Amino acid sequence: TIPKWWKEAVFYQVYPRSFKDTNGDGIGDINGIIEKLDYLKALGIDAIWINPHYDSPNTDNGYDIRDYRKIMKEYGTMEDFDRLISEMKKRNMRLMIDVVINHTSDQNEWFVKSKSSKDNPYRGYYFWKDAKEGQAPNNYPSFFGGSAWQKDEKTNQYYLHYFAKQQPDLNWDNPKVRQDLYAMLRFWLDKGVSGLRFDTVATYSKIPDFPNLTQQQLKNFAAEYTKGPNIHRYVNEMNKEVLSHYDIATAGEIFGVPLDQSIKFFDRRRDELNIAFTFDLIRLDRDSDQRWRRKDWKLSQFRQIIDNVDRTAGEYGWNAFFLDNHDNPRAVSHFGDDRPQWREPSAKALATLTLTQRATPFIYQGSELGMTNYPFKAIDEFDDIEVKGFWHDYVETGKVKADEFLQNVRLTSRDNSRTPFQWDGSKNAGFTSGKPWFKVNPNYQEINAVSQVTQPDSVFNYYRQLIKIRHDIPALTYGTYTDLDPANDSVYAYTRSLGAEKYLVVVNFKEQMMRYKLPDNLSIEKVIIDSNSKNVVKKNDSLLELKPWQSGVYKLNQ
Ligand SMILES: OC[C@H]1NC[C@H](O)[C@@H](O)[C@@H]1O
Repeated sequence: TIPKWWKEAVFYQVYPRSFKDTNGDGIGDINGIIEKLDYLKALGIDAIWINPHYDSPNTDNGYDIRDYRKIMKEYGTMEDFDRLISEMKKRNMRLMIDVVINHTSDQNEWFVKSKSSKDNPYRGYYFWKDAKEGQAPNNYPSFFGGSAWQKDEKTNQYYLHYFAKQQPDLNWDNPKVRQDLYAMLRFWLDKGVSGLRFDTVATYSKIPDFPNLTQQQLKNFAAEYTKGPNIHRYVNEMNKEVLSHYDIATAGEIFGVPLDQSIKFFDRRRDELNIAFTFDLIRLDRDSDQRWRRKDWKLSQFRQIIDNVDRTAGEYGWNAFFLDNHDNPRAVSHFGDDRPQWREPSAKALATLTLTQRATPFIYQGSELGMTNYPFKAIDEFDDIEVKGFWHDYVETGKVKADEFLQNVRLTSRDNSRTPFQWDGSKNAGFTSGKPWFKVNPNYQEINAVSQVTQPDSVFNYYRQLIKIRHDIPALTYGTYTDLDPANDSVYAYTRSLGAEKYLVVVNFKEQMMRYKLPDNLSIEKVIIDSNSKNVVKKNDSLLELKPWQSGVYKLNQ
């Protein structure tokens, strides 16, 4: 166990575009983040991870980068960015930025040159291939719909894009590409950035000769794209030439990587990355083939995945833990119950388990308020290119009826987490003086930061209390994680232990009162915190009477 600031820190993720607008154009910006640092400090946040802040045409809201060395026009200036770093440092907060180097915008200078001719010096910065029998090079599908190969009539070849056609993949097999990327990383790291979150880090290495995927592989192509023969060689080379020269925290977004293989990216002995962003938990109820469709899940599955993720990190790796983010539905809607009667208690319950995992917790903007999914009705209400791609592939082809599709994407769309942050009860929830780029959830009159910061029993203040408790108790960061019963579908209970310091965490996932007798002669010394409960717990109790959605943290005897 090696203590590190990034294992003990409580991170907060800010999606700039939807956090706080300060110029009235309806788009959140860097000055807006700066304006709200005192709010985040009050919450108790130690580090902020911001989504892409670089010059971009926004086909994928920042993840299609046109110029890596320029600030996104809508977000502000380089001076604004340096000020954010300064203002955060003054508050002992650290900044983590998003590194998107699997692909660039098709407007990026490198691609503009690459596509201009087969002999351009930059041709090999991307993947260009001839048609196979007048068709795409192979059957690779794109995550955002259709083929991962886009035809360019000028040079009579197709280029590879795992994501949007406007996101051509960089050729990491070209040493010149790697060297230019490392130089770019240094440009940002030398500005004082404390962390890097690597976007789709496991797909940098492409499969030699691009052979077709089998019928089976097509059902989970994401996993096939993480099987490049040089991925670890490249991540480790990046560590040796760049990462190891700074005291930074690096997170790896390893979507598609089988859990068993994830440790190769985060085992500290391997000199690759630091913090694992696994997706086994957050996608537990998602179809792996029709990635927009959801299915029913049970608490036993949820906790069994957590146990597997914990065991996989083991002694040498380290995990992040989050229940939502900008690519997934809101935590309270997904894992809790967002109906008016249960939103606040279930949100507090999820906050309790989040802040007490043996992992670095990441709180997504607005979930500290209990923000919920957005009430989408028609397909034209979505901004997300991913849902549009699924719509084209599944509904426009007649494979799935529009109503069944909408029933599912209302619950799974990334856009559920991209509606503007709900600051107060004023027009557009105080997010902007103009017209928001994406509509504000009508529930902002009931759910907003101003209403909650001064109410001691608010969701915001429950997160604040839990963050302080985590900061105060080492066992809640480093303690061994033990699930008391992986097969229990009603009461989630586990202990966090560091020597003689042992804590119990309990969450009643059912909307009925539950009695829960502790196992193995465990008994309670004292309550640390609890939520949605008026029941009295006393010294030596070994049985808890749990109200619906009740959660709590207890110090155990011995
Ligand atoms: O860059 C492609 C994809 N990578 C993962 C990011 O979280 C998501 O927002 C983005 O669209």
